[PDB]
Amino acid sequence: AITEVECFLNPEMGDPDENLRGFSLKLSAENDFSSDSPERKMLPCYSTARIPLPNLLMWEAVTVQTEVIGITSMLNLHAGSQKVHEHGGGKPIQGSNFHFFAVGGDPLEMQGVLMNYRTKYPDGTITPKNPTAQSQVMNTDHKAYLDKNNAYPVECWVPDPSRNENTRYFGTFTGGENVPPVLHVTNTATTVLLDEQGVGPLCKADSLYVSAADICGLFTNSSGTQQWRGLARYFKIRLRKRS
Amino acid sequence: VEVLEVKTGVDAITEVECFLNPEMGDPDENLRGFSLKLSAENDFSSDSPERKMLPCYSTARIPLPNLNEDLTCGNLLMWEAVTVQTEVIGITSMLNLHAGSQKVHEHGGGKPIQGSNFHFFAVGGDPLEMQGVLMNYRTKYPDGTITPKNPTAQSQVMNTDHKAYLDKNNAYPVECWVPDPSRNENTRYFGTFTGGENVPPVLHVTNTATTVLLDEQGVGPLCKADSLYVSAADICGLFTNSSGTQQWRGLARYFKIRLRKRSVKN
Amino acid sequence: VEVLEVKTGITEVECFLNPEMGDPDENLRGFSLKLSAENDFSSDSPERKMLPCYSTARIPLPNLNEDGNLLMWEAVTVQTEVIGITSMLNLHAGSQKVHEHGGGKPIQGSNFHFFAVGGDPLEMQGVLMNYRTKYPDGTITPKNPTAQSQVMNTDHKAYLDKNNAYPVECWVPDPSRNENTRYFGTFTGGENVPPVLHVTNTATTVLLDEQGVGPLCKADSLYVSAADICGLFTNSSGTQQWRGLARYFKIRLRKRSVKN
Amino acid sequence: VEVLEVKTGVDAITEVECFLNPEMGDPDENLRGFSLKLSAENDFSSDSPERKMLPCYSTARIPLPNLNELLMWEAVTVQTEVIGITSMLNLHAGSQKVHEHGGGKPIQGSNFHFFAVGGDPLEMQGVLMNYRTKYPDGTITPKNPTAQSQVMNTDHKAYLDKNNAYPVECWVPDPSRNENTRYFGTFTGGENVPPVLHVTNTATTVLLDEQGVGPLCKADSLYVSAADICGLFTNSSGTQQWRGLARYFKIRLRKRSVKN
Amino acid sequence: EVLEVKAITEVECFLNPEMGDPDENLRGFSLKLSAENDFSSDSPERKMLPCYSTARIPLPNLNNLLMWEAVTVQTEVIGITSMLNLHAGSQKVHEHGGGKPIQGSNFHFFAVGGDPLEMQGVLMNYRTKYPDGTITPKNPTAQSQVMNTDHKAYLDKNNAYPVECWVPDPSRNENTRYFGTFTGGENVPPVLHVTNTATTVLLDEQGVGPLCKADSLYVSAADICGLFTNSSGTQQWRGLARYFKIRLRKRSVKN
Ligand SMILES: CC(=O)N[C@H]1[C@H]([C@H](O)[C@H](O)CO)O[C@@](OC[C@H]2O[C@@H](O[C@H]3[C@H](O)[C@@H](O)[C@H](O)O[C@@H]3CO)[C@H](O)[C@@H](O)[C@H]2O)(C(=O)O)C[C@@H]1O
Ligand SMILES: CC(=O)N[C@H]1[C@H]([C@H](O)[C@H](O)CO)O[C@@](O)(C(=O)O)C[C@@H]1O
Ligand SMILES: CC(=O)N[C@H]1[C@H]([C@H](O)[C@H](O)CO)O[C@@](O)(C(=O)O)C[C@@H]1O
Repeated sequence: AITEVECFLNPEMGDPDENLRGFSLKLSAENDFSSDSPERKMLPCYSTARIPLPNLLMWEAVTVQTEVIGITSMLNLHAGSQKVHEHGGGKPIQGSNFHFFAVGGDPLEMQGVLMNYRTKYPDGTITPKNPTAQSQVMNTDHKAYLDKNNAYPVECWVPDPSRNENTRYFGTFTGGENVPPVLHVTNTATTVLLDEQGVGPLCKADSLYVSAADICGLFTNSSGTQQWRGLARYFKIRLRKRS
Repeated sequence: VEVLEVKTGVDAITEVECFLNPEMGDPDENLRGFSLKLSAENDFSSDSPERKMLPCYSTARIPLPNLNEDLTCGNLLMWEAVTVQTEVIGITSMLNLHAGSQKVHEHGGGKPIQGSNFHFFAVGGDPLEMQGVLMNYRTKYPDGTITPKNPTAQSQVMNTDHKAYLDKNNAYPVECWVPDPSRNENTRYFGTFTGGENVPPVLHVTNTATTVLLDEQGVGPLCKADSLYVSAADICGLFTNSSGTQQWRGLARYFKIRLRKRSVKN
Repeated sequence: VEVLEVKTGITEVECFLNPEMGDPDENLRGFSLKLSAENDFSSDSPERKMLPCYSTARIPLPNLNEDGNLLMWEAVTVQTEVIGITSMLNLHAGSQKVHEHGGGKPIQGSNFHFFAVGGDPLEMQGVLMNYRTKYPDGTITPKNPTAQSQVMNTDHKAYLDKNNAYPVECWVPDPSRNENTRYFGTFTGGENVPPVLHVTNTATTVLLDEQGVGPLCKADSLYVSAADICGLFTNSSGTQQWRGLARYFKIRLRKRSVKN
Repeated sequence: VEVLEVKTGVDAITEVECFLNPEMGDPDENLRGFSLKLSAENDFSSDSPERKMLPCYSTARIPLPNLNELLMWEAVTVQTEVIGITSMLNLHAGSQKVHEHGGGKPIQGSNFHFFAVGGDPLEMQGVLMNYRTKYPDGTITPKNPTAQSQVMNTDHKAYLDKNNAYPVECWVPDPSRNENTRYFGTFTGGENVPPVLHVTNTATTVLLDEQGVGPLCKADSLYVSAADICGLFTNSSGTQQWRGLARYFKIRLRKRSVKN
Repeated sequence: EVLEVKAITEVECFLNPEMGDPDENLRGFSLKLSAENDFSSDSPERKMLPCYSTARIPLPNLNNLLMWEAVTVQTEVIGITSMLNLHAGSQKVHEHGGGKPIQGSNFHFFAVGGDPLEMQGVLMNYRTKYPDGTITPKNPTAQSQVMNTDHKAYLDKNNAYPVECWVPDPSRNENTRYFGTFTGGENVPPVLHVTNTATTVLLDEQGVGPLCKADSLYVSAADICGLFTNSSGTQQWRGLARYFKIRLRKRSVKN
């Protein structure tokens, strides 16, 4: 018939200690391209989960409702953030952000692209193998499945528009020092996942795949150090049985 | 609050109007609509915000006329919310640049209200259901607030323990709580957060705009126990005092909700 | 009144409504007095010429009757735009240079663009930044304000019944009234907000409600109201003045039958 | 004046194309498409802008295939875009470095993008920042302006009947006239406003009014008007000049029967 | 003379950006920008000038003739998340802060047609002396700073036509569809969307797509994302590759 699955997917911003869940390690700056060795806890990664479905005929994903969870937490301007001026409140989270989700019946297919092909990525990350200068533009060698939570750095990977026949994905990147976060919540908004032929993602092995990245911006500490802040994403997916 | 019978009968329409005041903190009797001045740079390990500094969600339960003559029959009637017209009241008050605000430069006018803002409303037949999320799980929240109980590091992302009903006016801090998209089957909610030091407030008014509250099946919120719930948060931005201190500024929200009678089984 | 059918077998009225920014001298029409800053809430006594006010005009219409069914003028559509937006491309006159050897500073900052069309004067609700503000002679402002006047105080009800008298900072259109008026406004606040203004003669606003009924000129009068604060002009001295522009209205009306 | 049916058949449809060059002031033989460097901080009582500092409206009359005297050419659609937007990616020539060792400063700041298509010259209304501005020989500006010229003065009516003569800062399209023209403009003011310009050959603006009637070409003439001030160019010295670009028009016309 | 639709093929392509590539390690970047060259002595180096990207995709030789007709395109910019690397090379925003994001003037442009993209030349400075290896407006005058109808070119060579010299020509391109947005300014934030759910229809008002004249499909792009600011304060253009997926069908025509 029809079934609904829901999930809250936690962000994977780096979590530099047991208290700073949802933040990255402070950002380094001005590393030469030839000596760029980022620490694991400084690198936000894609979130993903496989949701098992009742077995029989295949589950077909028809609609998704999704939103970013805890957007009002950024109205805490009393904790940790640099004052905007003498006697002023804390600096809001602002700057470069990326909001991305995907729903599919297979893992999200990703293409690798690097700012700096010579970056030395740390143990525990999965990044483009044997990168060249061409890895800074399009290098068709860099193909991956988003098949591990907290492993694929957001800065290394994008959804692959040449694949993903069985996934729908949506993402917006906004770059800049002072970019304001703009986030909407409503339980009245639905994305239809049906393609031009009226067919949604088909859950291959009774598995539904949800993927996210919600880098909200940079938190500026009193010291001037900066950390990424991320938030969880909710998914509610309606499925129907197809032959 | 005005509950008006626009039409009687089977095709009965009722319109409920109300002005929900903001709950920005009100640090003294003269600064209604404003918070206490903001502190800054508290370590996560010693973050003890004062009550009057924390904007809270506004909410009211509006009782409706009882529809069920005899409680012992196959079909009962319930009020169904079909549309809402809503706007923020007093947006032009921010054109007062002569009172209290820091000059933008030598010989200049006062600094406009600007910076992080949040505009939110909900209409439902049950209390708004909220999920807790914290900037800093170690924040020590003051007496008179209701905040996530026994928070952990997971409370900075998603901790499913932090479930609450917006069941008290001027108590749930906006920074601790969001509407819960996993619940609220019987509420419609809408909110926009815009963060940043210099974000301009952008506010529209018109008596020509209506939000339809009907779901995919053409059913609006159904008023359980003859109760309509309105909720709001309208943090317009930060007011900068001549000293350089900053206070949140909030404004009241108007609601006009059109309801009709729906028959349901017992 | 009970509304019947549209009479078949249309007229258009137009008006240019001047802004009321304060007009501090005979040469500065369209500007306010220089803005004061940092007045304590307890001693805030703004000068009349510093306070932009709502603009309004009544357009008289011919009565349609002689004697069960009467005729009334019904407003169906309005075309409206702000007049003189290109005047802000004058960066040579009076404005502070943006830097050494540069052109003048554009008008920018907080702006408010508002219009209403109705068959009754616009109904307004009072809200104050500072309830203790002492408003000057010649203004009409909320009577006996309290701290609650900084949020919603239902005592503060007015008719926009005088041109150049109701300060924009004290009054908003009242969404709890205005049964017989349509209003539209946008406030954009901030030091450096860029003005964004569109002109086109191809845009029409429909004034018909859900039942297909426009404002009814019950007393053979049509009411137009405006506020168009474009932003702040920064003088070479560093002083700032509000700048306002006129608004054009073209309203299409038809005859509507109503029950006596 | 009375509009009847669209006439079809062979040669009942025509398309005209044209490029309108911008008229930014052209301060010397090499600086076509730029203004003279901007002055700043002139007192309102002593504001004497040089001709070459004042961008003006562009306009042209396009003759159409002669029809006799009744059929008229009716403008149905226009495709239009600004030409040469990528020229602003030259940050090596003339522009002030953004900081030590940086590239040149992009063109940015106040901009105005405007076009009109009609069967009569564009009708304009005059509005001035400063009524006391002394406009130079070779410009056509509001005649005998008063303080009221800073808001709405109904005396200031003109036809856009001369290319490179009507300063953009003095004139706007008149919404009270232009029955037989369709115009569209956006003003964006501010020091740091980014230019945002779109190109595509797939986008069409429909010129038909509510009754399905386009501009009707009196005397087999089509009128195109433009102003495309893209922003300010900042020289290494800090001096600023307006930069303008040409506008392309492709207009589709059909034959319409009317009566006299 | 276009007759009935007669079946379907799909071509896909990744078009690399041509930002200047100042050395073998800085593929996708330009040479550092010069500033404040007088209009009378403006001699930009080749590797400082982003150029239009283009490729001709040969299609099966179908020959009343049949021609391949382009019906839809799906396109997006590839690698937008690479700009979240604020640890490599970029100037700190302040003491102890992270690197400065890529920002400033950007241009995002694509075209699909059955002929080479037709371009019109327009120059900031007609006196610019363009370097060997570029194709720029021939015999420019002051009118070349506004509209000079002499400056007509085909985008017929990859990495040769500087973006700053050329725009798509709206007076031609009968057999091409093009789309571009320019956003100018020092601190403009890049805003880029990805989704595999967006399709652009290439059919004109008569329901006819670009017709592949000599069994050739033409894709063109420019995706200048903004300026990268080095620790030193020097700036370089950053560009990204563009993906195309084009659906074609067979169309009967007279001849
Ligand atoms: C892009 C550009 O040309 N920039 C120059 C700029 C402009 O020419 C003017 O501002 C336009 O009004 O002029 C700057 O120098 C100002 C002097 O210009 C002299 O003209 C020169 C011009 O500068 C040279 O580029 C050109 O080769 O020769 C012209 C004639 O000798 C005027 O004669 C003089 O009165 C000044 O106004 C400036 O900084 O504004 C120089 C810019 O490089
Ligand atoms: C009346 C008003 O609007 N602002 C006043 C504030 C607020 O009352 C408090 O900040 C509330 O916490 O207090 C001051 O001491 C300050 O912070 O500079 C003086 C200032 O005039
Ligand atoms: C990303 C990168 O490695 N950039 C380097 C650049 C570029 O190689 C050139 O600017 C190309 O023209 O050169 C520098 O000397 C500089 O400009 O400060 C050092 C800098 O680290």
